[PDB]
Amino acid sequence: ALNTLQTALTTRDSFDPFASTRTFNLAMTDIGEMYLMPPLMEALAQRAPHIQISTLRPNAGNLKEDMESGAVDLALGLLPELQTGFFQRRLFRHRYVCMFRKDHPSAKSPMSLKQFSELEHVGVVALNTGHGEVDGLLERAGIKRRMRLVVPHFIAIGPILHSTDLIATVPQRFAVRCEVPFGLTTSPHPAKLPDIAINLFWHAKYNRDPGNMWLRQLFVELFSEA
Amino acid sequence: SFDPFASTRTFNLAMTDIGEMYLMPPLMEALAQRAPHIQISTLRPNAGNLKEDMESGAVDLALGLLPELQTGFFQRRLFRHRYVCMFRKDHPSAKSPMSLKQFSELEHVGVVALNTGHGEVDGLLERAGIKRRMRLVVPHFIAIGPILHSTDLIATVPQRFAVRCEVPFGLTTSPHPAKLPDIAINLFWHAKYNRDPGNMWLRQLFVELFSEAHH
Amino acid sequence: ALNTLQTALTTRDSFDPFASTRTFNLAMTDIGEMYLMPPLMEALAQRAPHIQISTLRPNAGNLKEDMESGAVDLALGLLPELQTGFFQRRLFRHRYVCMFRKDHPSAKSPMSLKQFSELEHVGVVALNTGHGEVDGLLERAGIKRRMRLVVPHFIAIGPILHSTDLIATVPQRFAVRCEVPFGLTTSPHPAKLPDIAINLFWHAKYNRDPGNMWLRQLFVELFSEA
Amino acid sequence: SFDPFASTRTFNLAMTDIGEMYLMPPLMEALAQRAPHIQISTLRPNAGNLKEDMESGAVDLALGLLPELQTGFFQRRLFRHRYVCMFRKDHPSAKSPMSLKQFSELEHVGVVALNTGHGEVDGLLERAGIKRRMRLVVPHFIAIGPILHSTDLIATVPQRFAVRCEVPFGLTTSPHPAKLPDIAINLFWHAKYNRDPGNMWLRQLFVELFSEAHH
Repeated sequence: ALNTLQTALTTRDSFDPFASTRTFNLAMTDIGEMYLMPPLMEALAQRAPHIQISTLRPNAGNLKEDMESGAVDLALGLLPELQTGFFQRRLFRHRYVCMFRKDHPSAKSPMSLKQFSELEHVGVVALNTGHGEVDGLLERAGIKRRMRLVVPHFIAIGPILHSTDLIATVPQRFAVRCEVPFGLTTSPHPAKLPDIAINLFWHAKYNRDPGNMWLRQLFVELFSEA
Repeated sequence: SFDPFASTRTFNLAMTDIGEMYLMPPLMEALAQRAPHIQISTLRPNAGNLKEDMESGAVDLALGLLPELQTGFFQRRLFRHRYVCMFRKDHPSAKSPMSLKQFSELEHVGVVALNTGHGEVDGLLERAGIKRRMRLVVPHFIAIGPILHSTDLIATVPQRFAVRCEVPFGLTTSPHPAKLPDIAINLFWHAKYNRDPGNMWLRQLFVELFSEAHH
Repeated sequence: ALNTLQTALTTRDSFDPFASTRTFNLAMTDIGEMYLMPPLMEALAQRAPHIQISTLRPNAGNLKEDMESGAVDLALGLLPELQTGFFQRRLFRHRYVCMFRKDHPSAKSPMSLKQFSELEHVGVVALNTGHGEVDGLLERAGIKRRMRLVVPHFIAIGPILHSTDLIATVPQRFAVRCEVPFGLTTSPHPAKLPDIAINLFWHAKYNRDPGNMWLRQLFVELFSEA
Repeated sequence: SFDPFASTRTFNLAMTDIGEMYLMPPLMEALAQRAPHIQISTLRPNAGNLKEDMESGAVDLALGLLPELQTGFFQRRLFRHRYVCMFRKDHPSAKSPMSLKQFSELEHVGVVALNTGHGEVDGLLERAGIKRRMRLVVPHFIAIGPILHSTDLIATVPQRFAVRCEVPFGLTTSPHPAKLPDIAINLFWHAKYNRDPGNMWLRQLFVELFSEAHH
């Protein structure tokens, strides 16, 4: 509460997008990186040709403390531990679909729940993320899955589905980065899977930092559906 | 004894993100026919204590460079990673084979890949006086294909990564102008499981699918 | 594996429902108790007038070990820790609804998601149960709730909703025990809440115990929708 | 100072299942008008360490018998629990006032209510030689109303429980034929919060709503 006066009183660093050589450090998941980085870098080529971006996984060593010190500029995801002293803003929702190769011998769109339970699955653990709750949702709902393969993260899902008859449960923003490159298609998901709301987070200290405010607004501009 | 066509065993496999995307598609494709009822689970070597989980049988096999797996462990060479330079096929200026000059002039995406053979690349380029405009640094490889497709960035990447991304993301590669060492990729198992028939069978499958011995 | 021969070889205790004075010990949640005990006791009055029933909460001190020793006869719920050595059978599903008093000034059926977010809520923590996951589901989906009151368990929900304009998110099997007694009504739930599949569990040791088999079949008979 | 009509404070309240169903409906009804923006959270006293959580301010008030809350704690009597016998209104044979004879002949649902004032009832009846056919034993009170409505069982229950269930579940009560002691229900707070204006205001509300001092 007390430092909110010294936060306001301190003179704010100038930010000129055309000239800045600032490094911004951004926390996101492997899904965030996959989805957000290509359009973000594409926008930046034209808007801020000289800044540097560095990313990091949230689940790696005091995000809250690093955002408090200015070491990490922004974070995207659920991040329930970011409370007092943090602003947040909803950007968009993950909507879950079923993904499988284009010429799968039997998979249909719209897939039935019965077929979903007959087919073989790849699972992604995605520990401590919103995606990591999906397995429990399905189990608690008594929806059987033949879990042929389980991997910890998302990198190999495109290539795996391309080469096999496995099906996957993925956010639509993941599917979008995979469908054309890997010859994949999707179906609306037969199970009752709720959306995951993805937020942008910043520390109160950087609420009126011009560079921070500039990058945040670019994220809203590019990705907001809220 | 072990029966692949009837086995219901779960095999747990330690590999990096590159190993997962390179190894798992052909492995799973082979297993569809050869062991239709087994289950596969994988994990990163930098998760739990790998040595202890292999000694105990929690992790069946490890794949990668893995220099700490010494006493108690067997290993077998599968192949080498060779570094290439990758960029989108209609890049405005990037050429193949690329010069060290163009390499140091263009803009890069870097992958940190902490505690991995790839994690050494930054340091090696630096110690060689090879300068790089690091436009984007990411900790792992997942987003590299899509990022290169949408930008004029270039990446330093194993050839085995590139082969999974070239056609999907419309990219091409060049031999790498720097003198980056090749990285040996080995198959590792604990001595306690040297003669487990399940473990032996899986190892043989990895050798059959991936060993470049001849070749 | 080895004791499965001594399990089969041992002579099984006779069970005559009309004469048995056996105590059966049953593990269930406060929702299970509320829902299952009234019809179960009603059936037993007519079927087995002399047995005793005792219940207990699963989340209290080595259910798995107590079922292994025969101290607890059956368990109902999710109970993910009951694996090797346990049979299970799906009985029915919890389906989630919104519950509020009959003459609530503004609550409608079917309630909108927007209204759901405008109204004030009572929440039940229900730690380590399927119901305890509902709060996280709603939060991760970015569905705002004004949490006016939070209680740990279900007992007071009927009386609370009767006396206030609070709304609650509850299984329909809970609502059914509350609607008429407390003057309450329900709406289909505006959020995308998946069902919770409730199973009956027994240890392999008692798979062919006639008294155990008799009680299990009564649970299937009375409650199965599977 | 403390402003009830503008406060945004969360108050955390320890009470048993009976206290929650008896206390919370009129409390929340009073708060609708008197403090529309505060939040209430409750918990069972047999969760965490209550003493430590009250000393630290994590738990604002406790309600019940709570004999361990001694040094460091203030308390104030709110009312007494009197035991009654409860059964469905058209029970085939149960009478009010019930005899000890009929009581020991009928079938019972018991509530264990571990580590609670009610937890003493079984032992007291036993030591008095009052026999009971314990047809059903449950650990807590939630299902008692519905169970009594659907069966010919009878229950020994605080009158404050009965008042919440009589009309909803179509039950009636009888004075209890046994000599069960009344149970004092107190309001407890830690000495550190004796003069917290928020805490004082809530305490006064509890006294206003529930104290039977006169009465």
